[PDB]
Amino acid sequence: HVEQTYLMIKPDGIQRQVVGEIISRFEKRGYRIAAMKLTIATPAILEEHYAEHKGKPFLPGLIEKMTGPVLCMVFEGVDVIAQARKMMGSTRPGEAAPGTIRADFCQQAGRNLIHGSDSAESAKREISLWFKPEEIQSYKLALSDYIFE
Amino acid sequence: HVEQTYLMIKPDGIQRQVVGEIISRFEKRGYRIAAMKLTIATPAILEEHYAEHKGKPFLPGLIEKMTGPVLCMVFEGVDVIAQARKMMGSTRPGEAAPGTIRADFCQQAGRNLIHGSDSAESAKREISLWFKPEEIQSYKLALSDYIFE
Amino acid sequence: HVEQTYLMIKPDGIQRQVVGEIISRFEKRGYRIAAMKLTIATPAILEEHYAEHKGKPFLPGLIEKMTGPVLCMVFEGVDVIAQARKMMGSTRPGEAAPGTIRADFCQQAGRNLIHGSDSAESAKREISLWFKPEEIQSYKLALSDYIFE
Ligand SMILES: Nc1ccn([C@@H]2O[C@H](COP(=O)(O)OP(=O)(O)OP(=O)(O)O)[C@@H](O)[C@H]2O)c(=O)n1
Ligand SMILES: Nc1ccn([C@@H]2O[C@H](COP(=O)(O)OP(=O)(O)O)[C@@H](O)[C@H]2O)c(=O)n1
Ligand SMILES: [Mg+2]
Ligand SMILES: [Mg+2]
Repeated sequence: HVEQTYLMIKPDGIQRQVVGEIISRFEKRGYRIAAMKLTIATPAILEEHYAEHKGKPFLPGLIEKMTGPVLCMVFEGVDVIAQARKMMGSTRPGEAAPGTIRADFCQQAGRNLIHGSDSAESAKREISLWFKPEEIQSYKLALSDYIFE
Repeated sequence: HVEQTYLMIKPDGIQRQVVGEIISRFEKRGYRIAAMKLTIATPAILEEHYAEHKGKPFLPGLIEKMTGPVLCMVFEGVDVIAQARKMMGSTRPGEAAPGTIRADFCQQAGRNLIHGSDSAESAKREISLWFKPEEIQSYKLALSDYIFE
Repeated sequence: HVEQTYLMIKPDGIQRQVVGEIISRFEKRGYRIAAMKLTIATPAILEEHYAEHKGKPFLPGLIEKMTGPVLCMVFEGVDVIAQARKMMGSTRPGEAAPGTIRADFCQQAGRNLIHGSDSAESAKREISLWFKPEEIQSYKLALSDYIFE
């Protein structure tokens, strides 16, 4: 039984030119790319993405940091919502475990490279916000017999 | 004092073509390759390898998954039995620490890439099962003065 | 607010020819190279570097192991003194977390590849011991807007 999570490379990931390295970390576990699109995030869409934080003092600067090119992605795998969170590491890179993306690449929470859904409910909401259903692709990985038990 | 451990790349490591990457992780610590052999594991040898699991319900499916090409290896180093276990990570890749082999490459326990001896006694037994003494090679690493205190 | 830490690649890092790999790990987080110098450490400077172990029985052998080529470095970043220590891992490689330099490269404390300052006071002292002020270079990373919040 597999699930799907929303992962988004933030403008710092694009500008630091580590997009390929990020994708490779998820491919390495046999996670399937179900969707992928480069766009430029805008305030209206970011207000919806960060709807839980409406009105909080840090939101305007957060939206400013996130207004830029992003790579929208959907990855599929066993327990991938929780596992992708573990792979990204703590929101604050200084607290993230060695071997995680944020510990290996970043310094501060406001520039922490990547977003991933924090729950099944958020994954559904975020995939619906950033992708059209046309953009989610169904296919099977040829190495499935050696990835899944 | 160094010791020797038995490490075996399972059929998923062969088929996903990550043999070299696995070997590089152990070489990176200055662990010495003392033996190495590609073979195809068969039910009779796997029954002996997994003798501790005799009679258990999951053993038939385990033998099925393991029937395939494997790379038998012996690595030598300080505390290498316990250290190789640490580097492999938890049996369940989803529970394994970031930076370990199973966390970095895998999703499920039944396809977790690699076996390693879990004790001095099992290392002795496993090395003897898969290798004849004439297959174990003794030489000294040229960088020993910079690896060992 | 950034700080500076003293990091030194020990003779084993030079001789095992992993200098570039070590530097890349710190560059990967957006830490700035503020100083760098290859030298051959002398007992005189090492006795001051290790002044805290004066009178201990292991000090003569520690100085012996360190009398050799070293790469002196200063890196700058947010919380970089503590973060660089986390990236290095525990003094004993066997106790270090996977994904740290010592766990990924080393076996024993006496050959643990790299030194890093352990506190603000020790960083200030160590930078002054190994570098003249004219050797510390001030410049801004072009990617600063995408590294710092
Ligand atoms: N409930 C179980 C028990 C075992 N296994 C499989 O059987 C192997 C051996 O189980 P065990 O010896 O308990 O785990 P490890 O020591 O991690 O395995 P290995 O000896 O292969 O390193 C596991 O690695 C896993 O592939 C499984 O899929 N489900
Ligand atoms: N018990 C010890 C303590 C230190 N050492 C060595 O001496 C160095 C300095 O010791 P330390 O306690 O200040 O540890 P670090 O801060 O260097 O990690 C270590 O990095 C090791 O090379 C050792 O080999 N055994
Ligand atoms: Mg076992
Ligand atoms: Mg110290």
